[PDB]
Amino acid sequence: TQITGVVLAAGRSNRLGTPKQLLPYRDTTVLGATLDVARQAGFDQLILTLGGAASAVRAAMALDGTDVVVVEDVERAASLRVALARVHPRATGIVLMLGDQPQVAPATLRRIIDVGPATEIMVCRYADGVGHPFWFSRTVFGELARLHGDKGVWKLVHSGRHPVRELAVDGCVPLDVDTWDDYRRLLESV
Repeated sequence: TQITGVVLAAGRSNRLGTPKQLLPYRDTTVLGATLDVARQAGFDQLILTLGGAASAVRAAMALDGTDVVVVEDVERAASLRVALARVHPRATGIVLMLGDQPQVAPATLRRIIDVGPATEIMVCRYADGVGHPFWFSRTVFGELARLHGDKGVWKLVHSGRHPVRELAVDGCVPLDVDTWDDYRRLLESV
């Protein structure tokens, strides 16, 4: 097998004032808990993208086993384009995860890994809409590499130009963690 996961962790933390990647969560950090889950899922390769907090994250975390990709501020796309350059040629696609969503269950990752490769694009259907993890087939890599500005991944998984398949998952769309109120809500869970 060659199963490749990408975890994007390049978001800026202007609203927080400290890297969201490094916020405490359980006994680890927000990003750490996401990487712990992903490592449980049985990926053969894991690619992590980092942004302006790369220095801070690199100096604070053990990133052994991860292919780490560092990008410079594009103002929000370039993280993914450069992550793809690291993908193993024998991978038939990527599972895409966000670094600030540590609440995704490993069993949801094993499901998308199992059935995802028979789709061009797969998203998860939660009770309250569409969310990560996504699957993208290698046939969409070129398109992913051409994303820019507002024409990003989110808009792509909503396009009728590709056959986007859905995986039904119990629960709610993972909490994105950009504000302090988002973090508080995350800590108030489980």
